[PDB]
Amino acid sequence: WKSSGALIPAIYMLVFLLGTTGNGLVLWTVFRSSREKRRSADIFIASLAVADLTFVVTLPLWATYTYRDYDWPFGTFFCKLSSYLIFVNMYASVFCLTGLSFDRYLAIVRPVANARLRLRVSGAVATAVLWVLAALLAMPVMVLRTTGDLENTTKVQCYMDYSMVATVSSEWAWEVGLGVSSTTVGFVVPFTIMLTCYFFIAQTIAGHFRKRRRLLSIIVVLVVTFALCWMPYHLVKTLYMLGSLLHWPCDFDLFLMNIFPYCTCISYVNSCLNPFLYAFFDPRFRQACTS
Amino acid sequence: SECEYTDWKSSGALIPAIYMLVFLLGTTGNGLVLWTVFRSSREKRRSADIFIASLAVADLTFVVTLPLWATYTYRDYDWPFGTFFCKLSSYLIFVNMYASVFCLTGLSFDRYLAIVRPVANARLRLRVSGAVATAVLWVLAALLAMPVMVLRTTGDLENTTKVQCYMDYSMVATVSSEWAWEVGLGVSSTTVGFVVPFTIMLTCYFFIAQTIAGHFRKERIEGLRKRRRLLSIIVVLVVTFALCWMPYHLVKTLYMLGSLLHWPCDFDLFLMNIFPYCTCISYVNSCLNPFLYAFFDPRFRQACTS
Ligand SMILES: CC(C)CCC[C@@H](C)[C@H]1CC[C@H]2[C@@H]3CC=C4C[C@@H](O)CC[C@]4(C)[C@H]3CC[C@]12C
Ligand SMILES: CC(C)CCC[C@@H](C)[C@H]1CC[C@H]2[C@@H]3CC=C4C[C@@H](O)CC[C@]4(C)[C@H]3CC[C@]12C
Repeated sequence: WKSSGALIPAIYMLVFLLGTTGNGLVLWTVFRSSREKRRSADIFIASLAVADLTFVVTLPLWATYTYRDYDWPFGTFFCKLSSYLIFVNMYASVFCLTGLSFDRYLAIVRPVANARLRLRVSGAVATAVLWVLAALLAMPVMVLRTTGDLENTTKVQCYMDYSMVATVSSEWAWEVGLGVSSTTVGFVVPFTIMLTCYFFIAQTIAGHFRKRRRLLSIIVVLVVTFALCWMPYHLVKTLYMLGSLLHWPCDFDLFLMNIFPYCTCISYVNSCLNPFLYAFFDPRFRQACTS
Repeated sequence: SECEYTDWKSSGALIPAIYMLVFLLGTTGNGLVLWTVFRSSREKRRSADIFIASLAVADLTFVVTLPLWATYTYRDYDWPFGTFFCKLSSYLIFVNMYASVFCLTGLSFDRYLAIVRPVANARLRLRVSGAVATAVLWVLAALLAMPVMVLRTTGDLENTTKVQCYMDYSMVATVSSEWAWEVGLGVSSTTVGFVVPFTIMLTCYFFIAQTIAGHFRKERIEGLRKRRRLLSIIVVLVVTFALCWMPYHLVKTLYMLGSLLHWPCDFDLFLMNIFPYCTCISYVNSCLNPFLYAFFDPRFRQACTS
């Protein structure tokens, strides 16, 4: 329903412009700051911004893909690269948010052991392992993503081919396994660990009941926005798989199919909303704007 | 008729291999030289340094598109990346050429106002700022390369399945007058990419050389490194840019000229056979600059030690 014309391409283009500008500005803010002033959360913020930027560079290609009634003229390599960068964005962003939340748990709840942990492991090592893990986890996308003229309508569609590793019979198993693993690694387990960190933070903060509140408020706003922007996508995707497995009504399946593009759109919009969230809450980002 | 048989002997994978090698070396070296120039203090950052950074950025923007050209050459000249990337890659080649020659001209003129007349250097710095100069040259390069972006198209010429990233002059001229547009674009590109910039560079260098010979009234090999360093590195950069791009411009101009004067067929075949290698050297220049920086001007070498 609601073919919507060019709403999705227009929103993709808008997110491209605003995400590029805002993420560049936030990178300028974080790198222009002194290394002495450079806080632990700054490296995670920078990595989050880099992930968003690497996604929004490919966003114009997705806008063109949508505008052309799903025809991909950029070839196989850029199909693989764009899908891979999408999943790298998702994984690295949720991992950076997890790192920020764990840092807040270390500081607010029990800073003494936080000092020892900071002595053992530096932030740069954490960022390195985070990015290599994200790249490794998104590798299946790059290996399996391909370019094909499905339905013999002279339209090229950038789709994941599971015939490279699985036959026709086990293609459903491979697709469901990859989807469930992607959900568990990008939403479920990171949200579980972040919720545990936030729960102990909430208990210790009941005991405490502004300096900690600055960082906690901005990070919780970031995490809640990430939740509201990615929960629709994971929910619709997992629900579609469970509907295929358990034979849910076809009306609900049609509803999920028609709402999937919009959920993907909001998941993409998160990248552009991150800088305005920094501007509204973080006083340093406002300082950079004035300075 | 008699000529136009083939392109000498098959290069195999030599052109794609050199393209990939230049991609790797140019990316690494240009990134490292950008790190060197940017890590240096802004107060310490010399006037030549910002032109150096612009040169490195142009080289980087070209070498990022270089893998696509390597893939294009590997698949017997078949372009699978689309018309947008054809336009972007060709436009970035021309932006690289123009910006590099303009930065070299700016470096040469900076050395001119440094050695020939130290007095007017401050006045000319006051009149035009360095950052303003780089912004002007970059917008000039973008505008001059815009015809490349507009006129590029991907098409399945010769009725084969191959897709060639080529220049379509039909959108701006008729078939009969396509030659006029092609010759005009080529001659203008040569004039504002090699001829005029090298003319002003040679004039500045001639007066620079006369001013230095004023001190070198007698034959003295080598020079006082303290003042020599920048001039030496800029001269080697200019000489290597000449040696890497002059073959390309020379073959291009000779082919366009023989389109009228009708050179002998064998010579036209020779030019056609040699064109890919001239393009290859012109592309090598981009990665070549960092190793030159690692040999002269101990800035770059000490940066590695630090
Ligand atoms: C449309 C399709 C067929 C085009 C295929 C293009 C292929 C051959 C090209 C495009 C860009 C290339 C990559 C560009 C950059 C890198 C990173 C470098 O550290 C190793 C090589 C590697 C990984 C290249 C491998 C080959 C590559 C993937
Ligand atoms: C193969 C063909 C059909 C694809 C064409 C894609 C077109 C519509 C897309 C691809 C990338 C896009 C560009 C990406 C970035 C910028 C910079 C921005 O400041 C102005 C718009 C501009 C210049 C876009 C214009 C539209 C654009 C060129």
